[PDB]
Amino acid sequence: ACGLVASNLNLKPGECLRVRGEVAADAKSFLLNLGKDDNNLCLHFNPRFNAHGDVNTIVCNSKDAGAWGAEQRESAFPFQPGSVVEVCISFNQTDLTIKLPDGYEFKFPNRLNLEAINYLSAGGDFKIKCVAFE
Amino acid sequence: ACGLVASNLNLKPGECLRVRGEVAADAKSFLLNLGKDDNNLCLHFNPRFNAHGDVNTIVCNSKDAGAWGAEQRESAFPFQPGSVVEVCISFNQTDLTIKLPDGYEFKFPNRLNLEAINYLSAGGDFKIKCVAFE
Ligand SMILES: CC(=O)N[C@@H]1[C@@H](O)[C@H](O[C@@H]2O[C@H](CO[C@H]3O[C@H](CO)[C@@H](O)[C@H](O)[C@@H]3O[C@@H]3O[C@H](CO)[C@@H](O[C@@H]4O[C@H](CO)[C@H](O)[C@H](O)[C@H]4O)[C@H](O)[C@H]3NC(C)=O)[C@@H](O)[C@H](O[C@H]3O[C@H](CO)[C@@H](O)[C@H](O)[C@@H]3O[C@@H]3O[C@H](CO)[C@@H](O[C@@H]4O[C@H](CO)[C@H](O)[C@H](O)[C@H]4O)[C@H](O)[C@H]3NC(C)=O)[C@@H]2O)[C@@H](CO)O[C@H]1O
Repeated sequence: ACGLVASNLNLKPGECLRVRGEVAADAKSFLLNLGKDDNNLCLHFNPRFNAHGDVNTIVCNSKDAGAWGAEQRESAFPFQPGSVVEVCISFNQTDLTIKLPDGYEFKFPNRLNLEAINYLSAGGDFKIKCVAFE
Repeated sequence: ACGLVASNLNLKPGECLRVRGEVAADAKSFLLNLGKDDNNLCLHFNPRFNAHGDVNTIVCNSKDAGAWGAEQRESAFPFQPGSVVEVCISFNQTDLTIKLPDGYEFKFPNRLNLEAINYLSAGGDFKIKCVAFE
């Protein structure tokens, strides 16, 4: 990943992840990956401003052994190019719970059945300024 | 013990790296390694509480191709076992500056003449709570 890569995390259920970054003034999409490794992701958080045929929509997906899963699209989109953004991801057993800047909160099933998150990578037109564990 | 291993950081001169975390209640010692990789560190910040022939003394050192270098010690030790501490690290072509929790601030020569810091690694009796770029 050509963005931050944090490994050996050992994040456990009941633990929260807070990621604050800065959206590029000319963003077309950015992402946050989480899981065991780049090929086994419990969550691929991809807000596409305008990329891969999407406009102002969030695409969530999983990846099991390199194979992408069935996408889950969200319409809530409180993101603007050129601004500082903060998302928060809660790890639970059966699913994850994502909280956007506007207060919206949604879920993504823990399809892989992970009981600990070890990998995290940032990508796209977005630069991380703070990663906090809690 | 080994915690978060952050790769792909792109810390440039003048940019501040701020780490906040918790020291174990019975901490022998804890460390922070920054550099290009595990065998090429420009700063091995290692506050020793009671270990390696050291008591309440901060030990810093570089590490080129695995070979350690001349150690350097600091008598200032604002670390209380079992507490959330924080340090800041910025650099220039001649040396790094480490700011401790009580305002104390010292330097360590940039022996490797690094142009950017792409690696970070926590270790010891230290649980990282937050990593910020400023
Ligand atoms: C009387 C008295 O106590 N006087 C003290 C001195 O003892 C004291 O010196 C320190 O002593 C330490 C203990 O040495 C013994 O233990 C180690 C293992 O822990 C053994 O390896 C070593 O051989 C010693 O063994 C002991 O030998 C004696 C003699 O044989 C035995 O006693 C005899 O026993 C028989 C019965 O069998 C009989 O009774 C005899 O009468 C009796 O004499 C004893 O039993 C035996 N014990 C054991 C368990 O075997 C030393 O460890 C310490 O050494 C460090 O400091 C000196 C300088 O002060 C250095 O020269 C030395 O190389 C070493 O440096 C440290 O190296 C490490 C690793 O390289 C560094 O750590 C690394 O740092 C990196 C960052 O830079 C990374 O962080 C990395 O992770 C990390 O690992 C470390 O920073 C270095 N530190 C320094 C300062 O350089 C020292 O000699 C002194 C000082 O306290 O005070 C006197 O008053």
